[PDB]
Formats: sequence, C-alpha cells, structure tokens
Amino acid sequence: IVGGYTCGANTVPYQVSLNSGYHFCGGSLINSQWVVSAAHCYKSGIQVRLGEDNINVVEGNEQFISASKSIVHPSYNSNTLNNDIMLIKLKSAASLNSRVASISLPTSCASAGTQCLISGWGNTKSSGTSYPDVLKCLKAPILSDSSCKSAYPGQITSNMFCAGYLEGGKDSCQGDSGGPVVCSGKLQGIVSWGSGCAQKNKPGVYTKVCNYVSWIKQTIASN
Ligand SMILES: CC(=N)N1CCC(Oc2ccc([C@@H](Cc3ccc4ccc(C(=N)N)cc4c3)C(=O)O)cc2)CC1
Ligand SMILES: [Ca+2]
Repeated sequence: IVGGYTCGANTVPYQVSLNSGYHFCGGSLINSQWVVSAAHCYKSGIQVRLGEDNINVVEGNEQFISASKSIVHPSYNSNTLNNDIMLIKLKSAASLNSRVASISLPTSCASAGTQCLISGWGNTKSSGTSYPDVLKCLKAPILSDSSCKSAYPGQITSNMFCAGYLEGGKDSCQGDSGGPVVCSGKLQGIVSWGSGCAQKNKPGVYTKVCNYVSWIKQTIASN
C-alpha cells in the first residue's frame, strides 16, 4: 500500500496473508473455511495465515492453516486478468473470534464515489521496493466507469472497477494482490492490477466481486 497508514493490530480481522515461505498475496476470509483471493495468486503449497499483524514475528492470535484446495475461476484469462478471482478452502475451519472474523459478500454493486478500505502487506513505494512488517491501510473511493476506461482504454471489462486517486501518491501495489476492498462492511473488490503504483492518472484496478456472488455461493455449496 503506497501512501497509506498503519492499520493497527487486528483491526482488519478478515485480512489473510497467503504464505509459501514468505508473504506473496493477500486474501479475505468469507466464512470459517473459505478465503477469496485473486486468481493470479494461484500457487501450490499455500499456507493461509489468519490473525496477522507483523508478518515476521509470532505475536499471538495467528492461525496457520494449510489450503486443502484452490479453485481458480474457470474463465480466468491470464493476459487480460478478466475473472481474476480464486476461492481457497482451508484444511480445517478457522477459529473465529474478535481478531479473526469473516467479511460479508455484497448483495448489490457499489456506486462511484463510495469510500472503501483497502489493506495489505504489499510494496509501500512508487519508485523502488519497500515491504512493511505490519499491515497497511488506505481509504479510497470507487471511480466512475468513464474515468476508469479513460485511464485504461480497452482494458477494463465489466468485471473490473477502478478505485483510488488520479493525482497519484496513494494506491495498492504488488504484494497487495488478492487483498480486500471493503465498502460499507461488504467485500466489493479484490486487488488485481494497475500500471505501476500510485502513478498520476493510473488508479488501481479491482475485480468486481458483486458480479461473482452467485458463482461463489454455488461453488462453495458443491465443495
Ligand atoms: C493487456 C491488458 N488488457 N492488460 C495489461 C496488463 C494487465 O495486467 C497486469 C499484470 C501485472 C502487472 C505488473 C505487476 C503488478 C501486480 C499487482 C498490482 C496490484 C495493484 C497495482 C495498483 N497500481 N493498484 C499494481 C500491480 C502491478 C507488472 O508490471 O508486471 C501489470 C498489469 C491486465 C490488463
Ligand atoms: Ca509474524
């Protein structure tokens, strides 16, 4: 997260860290046994780490659970990043409490202007690389489809939305991928892509979760 702030230990209880010997992607806990992330985060040997703040020190409240199966959306396209969504089933159900809780799926899509909270352990620099120990947060509004498509001509599908600041300086970045975009207590987006990080006129692009509610529910029910 570039230009964000330190969230505060366990203040984003649904935030998950995907680990394979190091943090590589974020995710959101949607129930005691399922996590939603980005399809581009797919990898074998994924350990889901819940209740994390400092990802390098064991501070208490952490729950490490192996992924039993990762389900990449069947229509995911690695070049366009259309349908960039993946469901991860935990080997065992997480112990939900004050510091580890699930986030609700939306019943309707969010409109332009809606303020949302984006979080992650991704790169904190626009030019260069600097990964944080603790979780970073950023409040950003959903942009209009017009501005989104003007920024990324021919690359925005109906399953994507832009969020952020056109003036640059505040944005999600590499490492934040798969993480949550929560608006009014509902998970509306998943960190997907963008051109660089926190660049002028190049806001972040996110997977539009409201378009996948039926798919998520049907898939979870059959697995
Ligand atoms: C051809 C096309 N339709 N496109 C262009 C490529 C685009 O996908 C991608 C895929 C990867 C990349 C980056 C890596 C990267 C990864 C995660 C990111 C997460 C967030 C942000 C952001 N600025 N919000 C930027 C990121 C940049 C990189 O430079 O390797 C950039 C665009 C999909 C859309
Ligand atoms: Ca740690």
